[PDB]
Amino acid sequence: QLTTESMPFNVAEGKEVLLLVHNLPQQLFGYSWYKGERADGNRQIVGYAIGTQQATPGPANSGRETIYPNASLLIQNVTQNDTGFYTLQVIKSDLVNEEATGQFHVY
Amino acid sequence: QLTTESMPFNVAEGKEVLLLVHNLPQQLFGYSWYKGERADGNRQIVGYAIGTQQATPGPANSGRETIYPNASLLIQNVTQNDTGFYTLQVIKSDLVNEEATGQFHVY
Ligand code: NI
Repeated sequence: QLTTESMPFNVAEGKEVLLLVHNLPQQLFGYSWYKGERADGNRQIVGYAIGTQQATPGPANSGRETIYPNASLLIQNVTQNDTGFYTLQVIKSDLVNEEATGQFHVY
Repeated sequence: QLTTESMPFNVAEGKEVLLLVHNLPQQLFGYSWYKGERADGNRQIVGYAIGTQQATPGPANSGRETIYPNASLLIQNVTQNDTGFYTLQVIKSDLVNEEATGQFHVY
């Protein structure tokens, strides 16, 4: 069952958090992470295509995010404006896609 | 900008609606249609793979839906329950995606 987890859940301003991804299904084109609680293009952070290991930023990219081959997202030098929810969308090769929403709190 | 237009917007019960698609982006991998206002997997009608030309039903498929290679969706035998919003997500090859949401009303 596709989920995320925030490491740590409570993040000091300036510090870092890892959004870790469990249970990626088989046969993927790629990954798409978003800010907020849904897949929304205006709030896309990064697109990652797995056969080419190419990452492409979206409208919400700050420059402080790093996406990994297993879908995990590290954000560095966390700001109060990074607080709350994020969404991962996993794109399957039949286009029947899966989403996972997680969150952390900046203090 | 990606848009959809319902043809016709106003549908008699038991008739047909074509959700047309304007301004597809470049270099894409496939399409995803959903019931409602968001790209939620649990409300996915259909995923269409442009590469292979293959449509896979999602969970919200009723057997009345037909997707065309240009992303337009046909809903046949419409009921009073179908009035509302429908969302396409177009999955691009750099996985940085776009959505557009339209609607129809059944009398
Ligand atoms: Ni009415």
